[PDB]
Amino acid sequence: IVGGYTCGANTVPYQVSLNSGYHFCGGSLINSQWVVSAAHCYKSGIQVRLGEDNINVVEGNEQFISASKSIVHPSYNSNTLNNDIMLIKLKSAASLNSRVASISLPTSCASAGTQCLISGWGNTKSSGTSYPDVLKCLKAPILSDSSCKSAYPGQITSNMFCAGYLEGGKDSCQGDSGGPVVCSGKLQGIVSWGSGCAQKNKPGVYTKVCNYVSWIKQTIASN
Ligand SMILES: NCc1ccccc1
Ligand SMILES: [Ca+2]
Repeated sequence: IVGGYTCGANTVPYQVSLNSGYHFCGGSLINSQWVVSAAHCYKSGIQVRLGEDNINVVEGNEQFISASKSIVHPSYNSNTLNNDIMLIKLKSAASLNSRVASISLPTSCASAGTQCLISGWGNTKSSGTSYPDVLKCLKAPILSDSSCKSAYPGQITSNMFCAGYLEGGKDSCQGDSGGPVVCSGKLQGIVSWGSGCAQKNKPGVYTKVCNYVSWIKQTIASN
């Protein structure tokens, strides 16, 4: 997260870190047994880390649970990032309390102009590299469909939305990939792609979670 703020320990209790020997992507806990992340975050050997604030220090609220199954969306295209969503099943159910909790799936899609909360352990620099230890947050508005399409002509599908700031300075970044965009208490987006981080006229692009609720529900009912 570039241009954001320190969230506060365990204030984003649905945020997870995906770990393969090191943090590499975010995700969102949606059920005691399931995490939603980006399909571009797929890899074998994922450990899900719940209840994290500092990802480099054991602070006392963590649950580390190995993935038992990963399910990349059937129509994921890694070239365009269309359908950039994946479900991860946990080997055992997370224990739910204040510091670890699920986030609700949306009923309706989110509105242009709504201020959402984006969070993660990704790079904090637009130019150069610095990776934080504690969870960072950014309040960012959903941009209009026409603005989003102007920023990425020919590339925005109905399964994507932009959020952020055209002036630059405030954005998600590498390492935030797969993490949540929460609007009005619902998971509306997944950190997906863009062009760099916090550059002028290149806002973040997010998987539009409302289009996937039927697939998520059916998949969790059968796996
Ligand atoms: N600045 C949007 C973004 C986030 C994660 C990865 C690539 C691009
Ligand atoms: Ca920790």
